[PDB]
Amino acid sequence: EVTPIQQLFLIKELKPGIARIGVIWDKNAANRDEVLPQLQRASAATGIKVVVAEVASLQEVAPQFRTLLRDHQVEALWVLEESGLLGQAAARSFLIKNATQAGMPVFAPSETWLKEGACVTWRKDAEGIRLVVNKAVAEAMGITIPAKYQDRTAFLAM
Repeated sequence: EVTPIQQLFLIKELKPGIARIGVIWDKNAANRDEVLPQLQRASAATGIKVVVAEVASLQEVAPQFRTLLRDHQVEALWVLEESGLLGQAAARSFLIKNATQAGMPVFAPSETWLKEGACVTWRKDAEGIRLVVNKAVAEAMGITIPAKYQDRTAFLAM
């Protein structure tokens, strides 16, 4: 497990120039009292503003996504876990498509997301962080890989 702060430092290098990022958060997910504060500490540390929109049901995903875009001009979408709503095909399909159509890469918690068009995910192993990337979408979006991961980046077989 890669910490939220570590994720956002990765994001800072992966998407050059990013200033504002949007999170869609499942109101039924565990660890809210841990994670949501960590996101605002990570915002301050990284220089990237993090705006969180919370959803409880699939019906709320579209309206809350539109809010992130309208009220905030976020530059990327970041999803931290997928235990409930964010592990459903309908939510992934909506969020990926809508983010891409707005020019926003999607930073996701699993390869499942990459298969459907998200750009980057990560894992932590005994040698530290490694990256998994959707090659086609990452190339089109202009994603950059930090040099230290040059040998620690896999492209997902589609």
